[PDB]
Amino acid sequence: ATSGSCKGRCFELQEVGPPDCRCDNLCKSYSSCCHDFDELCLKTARGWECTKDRCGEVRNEENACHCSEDCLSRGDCCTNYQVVCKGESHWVDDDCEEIKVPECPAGFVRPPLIIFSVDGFRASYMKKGSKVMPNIEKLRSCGTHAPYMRPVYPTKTFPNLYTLATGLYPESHGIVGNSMYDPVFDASFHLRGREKFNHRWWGGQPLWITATKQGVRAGTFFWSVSIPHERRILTILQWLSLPDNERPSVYAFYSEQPDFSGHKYGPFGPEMTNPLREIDKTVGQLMDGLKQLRLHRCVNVIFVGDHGMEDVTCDRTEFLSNYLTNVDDITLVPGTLGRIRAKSINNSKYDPKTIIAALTCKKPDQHFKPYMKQHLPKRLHYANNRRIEDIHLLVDRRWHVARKPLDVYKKCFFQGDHGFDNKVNSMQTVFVGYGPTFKYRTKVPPFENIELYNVMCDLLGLKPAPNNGTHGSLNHLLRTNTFRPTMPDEVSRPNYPGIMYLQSEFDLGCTCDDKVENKLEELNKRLHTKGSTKERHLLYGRPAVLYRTSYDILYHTDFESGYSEIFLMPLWTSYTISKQAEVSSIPEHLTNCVRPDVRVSPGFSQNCLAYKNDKQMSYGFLFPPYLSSSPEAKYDAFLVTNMVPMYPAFKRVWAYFQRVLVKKYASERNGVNVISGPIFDYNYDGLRDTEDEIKQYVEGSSIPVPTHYYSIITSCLDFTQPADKCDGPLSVSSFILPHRPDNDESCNSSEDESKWVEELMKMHTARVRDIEHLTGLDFYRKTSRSYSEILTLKTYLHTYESEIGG
Ligand SMILES: *[C@@H]1O[C@H](CO)[C@@H](O[C@@H]2O[C@H](CO)[C@@H](O[C@@H]3O[C@H](CO[C@H]4O[C@H](CO[C@H]5O[C@H](CO)[C@@H](O)[C@H](O)[C@@H]5O)[C@@H](O)[C@H](O[C@H]5O[C@H](CO)[C@@H](O)[C@H](O)[C@@H]5O[C@H]5O[C@H](CO)[C@@H](O)[C@H](O)[C@@H]5O)[C@@H]4O)[C@@H](O)[C@H](O[C@H]4O[C@H](CO)[C@@H](O)[C@H](O)[C@@H]4O[C@H]4O[C@H](CO)[C@@H](O)[C@H](O)[C@@H]4O)[C@@H]3O)[C@H](O)[C@H]2NC(C)=O)[C@H](O)[C@H]1NC(C)=O
Ligand SMILES: CC(=O)N1CC2(CCN(C(=O)OCc3cc(Cl)cc(Cl)c3)CC2)C1
Ligand SMILES: [Ca+2]
Ligand SMILES: [Cl-]
Ligand SMILES: [Cl-]
Ligand SMILES: [Cl-]
Ligand SMILES: [Zn+2]
Repeated sequence: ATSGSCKGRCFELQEVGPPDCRCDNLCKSYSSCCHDFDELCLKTARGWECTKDRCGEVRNEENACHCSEDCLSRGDCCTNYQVVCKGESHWVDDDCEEIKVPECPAGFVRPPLIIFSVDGFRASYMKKGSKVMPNIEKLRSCGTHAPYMRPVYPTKTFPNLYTLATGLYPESHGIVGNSMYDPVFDASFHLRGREKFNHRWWGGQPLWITATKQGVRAGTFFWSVSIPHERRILTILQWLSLPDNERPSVYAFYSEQPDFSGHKYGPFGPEMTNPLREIDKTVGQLMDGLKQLRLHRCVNVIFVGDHGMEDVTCDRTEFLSNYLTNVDDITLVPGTLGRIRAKSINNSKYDPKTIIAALTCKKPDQHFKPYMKQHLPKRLHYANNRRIEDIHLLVDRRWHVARKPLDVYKKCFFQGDHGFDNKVNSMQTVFVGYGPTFKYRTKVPPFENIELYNVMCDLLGLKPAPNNGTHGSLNHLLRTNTFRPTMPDEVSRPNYPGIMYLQSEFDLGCTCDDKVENKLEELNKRLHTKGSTKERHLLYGRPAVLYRTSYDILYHTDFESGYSEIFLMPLWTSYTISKQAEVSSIPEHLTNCVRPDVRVSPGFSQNCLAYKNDKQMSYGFLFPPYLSSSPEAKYDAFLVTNMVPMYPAFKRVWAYFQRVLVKKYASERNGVNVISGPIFDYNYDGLRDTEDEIKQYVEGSSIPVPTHYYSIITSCLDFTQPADKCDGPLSVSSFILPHRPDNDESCNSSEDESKWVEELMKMHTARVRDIEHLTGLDFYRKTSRSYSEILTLKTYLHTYESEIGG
């Protein structure tokens, strides 16, 4: 029953309970508004601006906004009221002055936060549309800004807004796409439709709930599509005139532009100039209204986008029908990404192995690449949810995938889309912060949108719920912090074992041709097994082990590890390759050489027989023999304690990285420090496995098989100084390579490794923070750098895209 009234209740903040008619900014979407909502709460009379002739008018209540004398007192002047009627200047026309301290009216307990979020606002608009966006450009240059901000995958609207709100990856918050099916529910979820209003889709704790539970009041985040933008601004400004005990501290505004147009005209279509002018106009309204209320040096404002927009046309559609004969057995979630499942789970027929193989490298020009989800690059964090179908298609920028052509012509009207991989430049979006708490005229490096929840909590005095941000990593945006991060404590201390075992105690089936054996180089190799060159091979301290386990630090002339007695292989192996260092080969008599380590018992060692009896599984080394400093030191690289299991297919990638690329990187960057190691993520949750989760061992052994291998490659940002003597900031790139028994992912893998290997490594680029989650290690513990800067460094991603931003 919707028979009450909205008289003096327009946009009430406390949504009331059915049946009783609602007057809040969501009632439209629940068809439950009172009959007089429109009349009272959605006035349009006389438009949204004052003219010289409306000035000092007699308050007429039918007007959408007022230019009457009493209007400041009522809190419902038009945004431009002071300008037109009281000879004031527009906010944009004022010079910008640093806001060193909040300048808040009596009663404001804390600077309010306003989040101005724009759909489809591609990063490069900040430069390319600069001439038509004066307000936005003032915010950007007077406040703090990034050249761009990286969205989450998929680069769709709901996954990204709800990531902004929660600090979580879509796999965790549960909104994993524009549309989705959940099997435990048995239900679907669509942009259109009323199913999406049910609470059970929505995980984590969004900002407005974090605020509420901690005593801070929030304006709504969700606005109804049919409430125009100018009313939404006026509503925020009304709310800001409420009394202290009722007034919210955090507000959001959403724009459907420029996404809406961009889908029609493409990102840079001529029709795109006017949407950008409109957004800007709206921003101007807000800032003018803030200045009327004397809040313009009090409020923190965040101008943030959800995703970008790419050029995409109907004729750049790949059809599953041209790859499969069995197209009726499947369902496709289509578009800029693909997700395939069985059409009927009635069937023990449908087979995912065959589907994938039918979509792998089938046409030279193929504009997509199929994946089981757990083999997606780990940086996408797109797998740990039952709503993510096992089969995924990653689509080339600028293309679509559809099931069949009737699907595209009976179920070209579009020149723009989005949803691609979140490293793609076109998909990048924007960030500006302006206000007392933000820095002044400061550029910051690009960052990921998962990090903002933490900062908005900080801006508000809130303790963040657990999230996927690294709290501290964005402290450099803020003039005044309020959160001071500290390093997690080491949980397991290492053992420093000495020589305890005689070769004859080892029965590992391991042999080496090494018995061609001086007071000079016997003091020498004692210093190298104690830790003399550890100052050049371990540059930033030993990683801390953040869980309970048993492990040994092993020192060597050329490298230091790392060594786990539970997993029987290193957790980490560290080494430095200076610009001048030279590559050698594995001499022939040493090809099959594996040596027992006399610091480590037989029972905590790998054995060579298990590899002999395992026909799928070979082995490799974490510190490469190829980069030995001397023929004598090269014997160190063959220790059984440096060995790890590697599929032959994977050894081709790994040897190329070790033999060619490490040296190339040391050339380009003037020395690199490398840390490499294994990763175990059998349950694809992005988190280090306990031993009882490992699904594969080297046959007949307790030697677990890694899902991935990582490397972190550090040098000096100022590359005129060498890696092992760097005075200031560091530069890093990292990867997490999937440990696969075939190279089906690389369509040119039958060519020389120089044509396909490095391309794979780039696809599987990672943040040091990703590796931390996956290993339970903590890196960069002893540097000269501030911890904040190090957290920034740990969140960096090297993307391999060309010149990007705004
Ligand atoms: C990114 O960030 C996130 C957030 O930090 C990280 O995700 C977190 O990671 C934790 C470890 O994986 C995980 O802990 C689990 O949680 C189980 C219960 O979790 C429920 O409660 C959560 C809390 O909500 C409350 O929060 C505040 C306090 O913070 C309260 O005041 C409020 O009242 C809140 O209600 C809740 O968020 C969580 O939500 C998920 O599940 C819902 C499903 O209905 C979804 O709606 C929602 O979207 C979430 O979905 C994600 O997470 C689930 C897993 O939780 C996952 O399946 C989905 O794919 C999706 O991705 C829950 O409702 C708890 O029971 C777990 O404990 C088991 O294991 C431990 C091992 O030591 C044992 O001690 C324990 O016995 C137990 O085992 C038992 O169960 C086993 C298997 O089930 C069984 O074999 C065994 O025999 C036992 O019976 C464990 O602690 C967090 O829940 C998770 N949080 C979120 C928000 O996802 C994430 O890892 C980060 N990512 C990276 C890459 O770093
Ligand atoms: C169903 C549909 O087509 N649409 C819902 C839609 C997006 C969500 N809307 C919003 O006001 O959102 C503001 C907002 C900001 C931020 Cl930072 C985070 C969230 Cl979760 C929401 C309402 C309009 C577009
Ligand atoms: Ca795991
Ligand atoms: Cl989707
Ligand atoms: Cl191969
Ligand atoms: Cl363990
Ligand atoms: Zn869109």
